[PDB]
Amino acid sequence: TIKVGINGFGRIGRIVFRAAQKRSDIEIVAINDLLDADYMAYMLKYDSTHGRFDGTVEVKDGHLIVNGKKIRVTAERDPANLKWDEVGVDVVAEATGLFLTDETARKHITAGAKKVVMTGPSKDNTPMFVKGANFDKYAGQDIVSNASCTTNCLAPLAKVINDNFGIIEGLMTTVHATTATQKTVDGPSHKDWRGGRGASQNIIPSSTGAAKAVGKVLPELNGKLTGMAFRVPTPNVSVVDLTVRLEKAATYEQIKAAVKAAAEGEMKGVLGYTEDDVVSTDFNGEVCTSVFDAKAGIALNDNFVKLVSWYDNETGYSNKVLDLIAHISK
Amino acid sequence: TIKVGINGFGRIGRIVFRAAQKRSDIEIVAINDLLDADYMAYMLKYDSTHGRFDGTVEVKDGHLIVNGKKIRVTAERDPANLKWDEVGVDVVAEATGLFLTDETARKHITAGAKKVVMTGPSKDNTPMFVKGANFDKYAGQDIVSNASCTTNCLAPLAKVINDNFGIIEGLMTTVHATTATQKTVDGPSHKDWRGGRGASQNIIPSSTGAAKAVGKVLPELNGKLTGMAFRVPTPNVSVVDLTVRLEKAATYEQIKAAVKAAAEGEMKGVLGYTEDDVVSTDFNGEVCTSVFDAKAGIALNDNFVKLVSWYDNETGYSNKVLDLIAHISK
Repeated sequence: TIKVGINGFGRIGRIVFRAAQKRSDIEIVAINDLLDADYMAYMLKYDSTHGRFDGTVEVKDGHLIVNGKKIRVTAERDPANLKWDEVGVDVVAEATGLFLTDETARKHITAGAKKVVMTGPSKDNTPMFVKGANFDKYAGQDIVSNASCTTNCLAPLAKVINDNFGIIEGLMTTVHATTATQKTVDGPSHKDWRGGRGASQNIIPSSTGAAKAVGKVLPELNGKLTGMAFRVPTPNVSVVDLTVRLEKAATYEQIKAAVKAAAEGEMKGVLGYTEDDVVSTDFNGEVCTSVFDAKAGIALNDNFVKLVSWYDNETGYSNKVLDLIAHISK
Repeated sequence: TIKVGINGFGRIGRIVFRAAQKRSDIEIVAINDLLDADYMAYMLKYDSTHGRFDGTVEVKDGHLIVNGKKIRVTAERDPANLKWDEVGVDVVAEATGLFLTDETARKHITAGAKKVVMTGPSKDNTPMFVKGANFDKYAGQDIVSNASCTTNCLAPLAKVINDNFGIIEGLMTTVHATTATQKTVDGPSHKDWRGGRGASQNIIPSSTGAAKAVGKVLPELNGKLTGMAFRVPTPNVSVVDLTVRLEKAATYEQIKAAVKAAAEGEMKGVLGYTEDDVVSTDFNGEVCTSVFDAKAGIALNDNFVKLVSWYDNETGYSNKVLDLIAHISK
């Protein structure tokens, strides 16, 4: 199995840790964060969004024992001190959102680590990989990025719609759930004023680089996409609203049939399809990084349409983070 | 097994149906309400609070096929027409809220059923029974009420404390979650002006017969308790705050010990005990109708203390609704 050491036990670090327990190829052997071992166990035991941990966890010797296995608990501010090799960490899940550049992220490899996977879009040119889109483009790089939860939702569906009718151009909107970066009441958000406003009281316009980033994972789409976000008061689960102009004419019945196909075949597990009357909570715990909502989407005509696809911005992304870890290791 | 027929597919009815599945002594055979089998299936398949139905459901000739078994569906306004014997129903779960009296519930019997269990406090003298409080007081009555969620949470804890230190008197407050009777925005509520104001916008003071009802379920407490509610903006899970005066002085440490005793002792399954830093969501899906929160309680002195216990007003209550069906079938 692959030895993984997570850096940052936030929303992502914790959900990837939970999802890893159900896999046979991966082993989490260490956690680093400025969290006491007993606090780390509490944050893992109870989750407001996903329920109590389906497993056992105990504190011992300053470390944790989860489901019978010992996990190294550290509190290193400087990653280049983590001595990952000592527990045998193969790939480090860089989930602090703080070291999204090769220079910073490499401090992990300097620290006895083999490879590192950013759990967020890189700030430098570090390559991002989205499952169902550009995984087969991996070139043995030791540092990569799993992109963002949104790109993980857009790229897959974009690819299918593109390869089938050609996307002339498109504008994406993501009605996204509240995240740890926001405030409970109007607070300071220097780099983004709207972002510091009361999260539960507002619909907050926000900017995302996920539409553009898709032109990076699916080069054929370079320059054909851009968009924005609206942060709304929900704790988890978001949705993309993709407005596209189609090269090849196509009826809505045809667009569905092609998404469903990719869903049942080539894209199985990454892209999903449904014709039920779903709402956001119906996707809390969703592993498919992109679920196409047939009845929600609408077409003005055969070359201009709006498509809707759901995504548990926590669960899906967290699983695909693990798939990329497996991937670059294989 | 015991044959159950649900009347009213609302929150209590739908969660009763669900919990009923993992049982064995009971079997749901029919469901009545004013919805189409396909709408009934949809409501059952997706729950915003408890997740997707863990099983199989589809429609077969205007009926439902859940987990492979056929569930009789009907949409009758008059209970006396349900012809419950055609499906050999033993007990009826009266979950409409419209038939909490003898002459209204009895219609079920007149329809071919054996006994009825109101899933709410009776409007008349019909006997209420709460697990862990007065089940042994059951005397073959054919129509009974399971009281309410709040009563099912308070009665068990009240009994233990009284039985142990003697309650001279107490006042209770339940910080309760929003329910189907409330409004999304300020709306009509002819018999309760506050209960009509936007649920998600306010902390809404409200009346509860709970406390007093404990005086009926636990006759030794008649006139010793009373209380109110504060409806807050959460979708499920409530908590009782009980301020009481004790006869025999007792330290918290001792109150803890006595409750933990009942917990694994006589009250197992009904009364729970935890010393963890829990919040409401951690009990979403809780079966025990009263989980004592050790750390949250406060004592001014050995004869004046405030005790808090959690309860999932949907899940816990519903489970006990089935426990009383089995009980009254002995």
